[PDB]
Amino acid sequence: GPHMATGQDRVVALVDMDCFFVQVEQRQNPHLRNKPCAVVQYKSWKGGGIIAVSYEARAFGVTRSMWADDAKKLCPDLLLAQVRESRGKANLTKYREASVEVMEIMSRFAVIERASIDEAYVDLTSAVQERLQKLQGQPISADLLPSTYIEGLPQGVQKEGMRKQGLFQWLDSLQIDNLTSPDLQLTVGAVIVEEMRAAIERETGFQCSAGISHNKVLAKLACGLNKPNRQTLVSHGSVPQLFSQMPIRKIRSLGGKLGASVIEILGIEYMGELTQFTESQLQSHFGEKNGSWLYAMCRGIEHDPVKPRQLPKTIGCSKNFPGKTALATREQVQWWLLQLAQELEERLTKDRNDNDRVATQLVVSIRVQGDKRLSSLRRCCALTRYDAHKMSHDAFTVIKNCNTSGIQTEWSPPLTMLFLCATKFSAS
DNA sequence: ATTATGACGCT
DNA sequence: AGCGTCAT
Ligand SMILES: Nc1ncnc2c1ncn2[C@H]1C[C@H](O)[C@@H](CO[P@](O)(=S)OP(=O)(O)OP(=O)(O)O)O1
Ligand SMILES: [Ca+2]
Ligand SMILES: [Mn+2]
Repeated sequence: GPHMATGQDRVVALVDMDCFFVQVEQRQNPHLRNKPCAVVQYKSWKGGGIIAVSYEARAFGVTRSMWADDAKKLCPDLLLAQVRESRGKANLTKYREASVEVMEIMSRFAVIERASIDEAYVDLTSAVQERLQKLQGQPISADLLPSTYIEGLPQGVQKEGMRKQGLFQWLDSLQIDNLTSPDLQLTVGAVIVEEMRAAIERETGFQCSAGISHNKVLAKLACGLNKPNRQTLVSHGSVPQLFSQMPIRKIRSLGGKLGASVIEILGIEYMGELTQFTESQLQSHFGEKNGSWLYAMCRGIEHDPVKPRQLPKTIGCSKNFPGKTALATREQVQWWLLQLAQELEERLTKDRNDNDRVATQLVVSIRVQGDKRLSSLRRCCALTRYDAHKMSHDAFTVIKNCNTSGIQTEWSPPLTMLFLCATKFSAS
């Protein structure tokens, strides 16, 4: 009882942009606003591959990883914006720069952890404490939470009507005398996230969703519950009902083989069902670390910190060469290594000026035709100068005798992927 | 021919 | 180090 940790020590949010690359293109081109539209990479093969989809277009069944020609079968009036191509490859700079706009605004409110190009975790624990005793124990008005859902409420017929009804039940039950009530802390966190999201939209034009809970996994889960342009508070008390029908694969890190093994080995389907195993039972099947993590996580408890990191730790350039485009000659491999290295140099040089740091290691990865995996081979060398010709020459030297062909001018087996990655940054 | 990334774990 | 997993 008195000694049972409940994982209610922190207030953590996750802010995730709505259909991010699409909003970037819609800001630039007003003709795309409020339309079914998608962002596509390349064009010659099946109209290009879709990587982002507006909510209007999702209503027609358009999804990521769909060919545009196929999306057009579902949505004939679908509008498209193409990813920039430079040096023969897709170039994501516009979206990385739009990401920085958003991350810099979020950083004004609290320290953030960049979790992807379009989302960040926020540790709001300290900000909440400050706002709380600036409030003098004043009640929190529904007006301060105009886009907030309280997961699990109302309990005991507009969609907005349901939202407000749930919010009212929550606020009516809130205890404001205690400055250490976890539920109150989450509520103040939600107030701050409304402010953050309003600042993002005002200053960039971009809308986003957010989750507010006591840890990163619940905040991420919460965020997705009421997308787009809304935020969701998942309280500790909401967890048993929420998890009672929550497929295991929906929890971050359980979407792959581990999650499948939990389902298989234990013969369960939902996150809540994990509570019926001992910590040692879970460790026996899934390992010491995973076992302890699952034991806590199915009770809504997780301790992974919000890391103070706003900038990516690596800067990489990659390109696939599928089917008959697979690289089969030396000069082909060399030319594409150079294209990659030139984009990498551009990004590295910018990074050095912006962020006062230098990469020290170059990682070279390839895939060969007929191979199992994402990467067939990974090798490193020293990154001593931001020079594309040197980096491409060094990458070639490193992947040199992967070529099994006796013919030296020819390359076999053909390469279906090249990847250059700058790593191991040092302050400068 | 589901591409371009990017973080972290294992040994 | 080099490979694997999982995520966006
Ligand atoms: N698998 C993959 N390949 C290439 N690019 C991706 C992929 N997944 C996501 N992205 C890009 C393009 C997205 O706009 C952006 C953010 O991804 P997410 O958050 S999964 O989806 P969004 O497009 O922002 O819609 P949503 O968050 O509102 O559901 O990253
Ligand atoms: Ca998003
Ligand atoms: Mn995202």
